[PDB]
Amino acid sequence: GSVIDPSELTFVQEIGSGGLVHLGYWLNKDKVAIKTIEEAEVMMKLSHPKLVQLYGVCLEQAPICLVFEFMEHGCLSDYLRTQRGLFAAETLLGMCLDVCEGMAYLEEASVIHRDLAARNCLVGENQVIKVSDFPVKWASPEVFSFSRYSSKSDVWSFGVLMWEVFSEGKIPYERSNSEVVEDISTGFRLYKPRLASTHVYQIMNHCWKERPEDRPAFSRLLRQLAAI
Ligand SMILES: Cc1cc(Nc2nn(C3CCOCC3)c(=O)c3cc(CN4CCN(C)CC4)ccc23)[nH]n1
Repeated sequence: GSVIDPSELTFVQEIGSGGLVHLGYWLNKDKVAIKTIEEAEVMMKLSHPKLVQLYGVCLEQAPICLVFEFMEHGCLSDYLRTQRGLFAAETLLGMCLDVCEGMAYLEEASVIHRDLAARNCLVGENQVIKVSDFPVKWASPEVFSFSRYSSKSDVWSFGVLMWEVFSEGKIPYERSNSEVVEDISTGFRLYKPRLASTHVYQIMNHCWKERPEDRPAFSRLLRQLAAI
């Protein structure tokens, strides 16, 4: 079921902190990411090729850990920055499309990410991007002011992620939390990255409408991104 026996796992090496994350092996054969600290039951039901898959929970261990799909190229944020200068626009679009497909699935499943950013996406084989772990610089106005989350607040975050992707891992509003709040509150928006076309930038700006009701749903964004 949802439970992985501790003897089925091998801890190989720490690969980073989220807390602690290890590269491991599952049944001595398969690479997995082991994340040590009923929501988990919901999480396992969330199966999509553009979502990092939760394979199971190891309960008979302290502290308990979660066993995930292993993504060999690490965080999208890191990968964009290290590979900066090597990206064609078409590849960057594909990365946004990947994320949008994962997010459309979550939207349809009534799951709000709440912290969508390039740092929370992972890079796999053939440069596939998957959404993981389902922060004012990614927050919509209604979130940072009133904690009003929805798939539409995730859409705002996705617009910022699009910007991260097309700017090859630049830090958005590279300003304090108070200053970003006051920038966004007054109508300021991230300027267009060089590699983003006029068309891509209008999609971005549609994600950044002040009102959640004026932002497109991920279902609509997916049609728009696929139509390019
Ligand atoms: C859940 C989950 C996490 C993963 N893999 C990796 N996660 N993280 C962080 C993800 C967020 O939590 C902290 C760990 C890394 O940092 C990382 C780093 C590498 C190695 N890099 C990339 C390839 N370069 C050539 C060398 C350096 C490989 C895999 C990963 N799969 N599933």
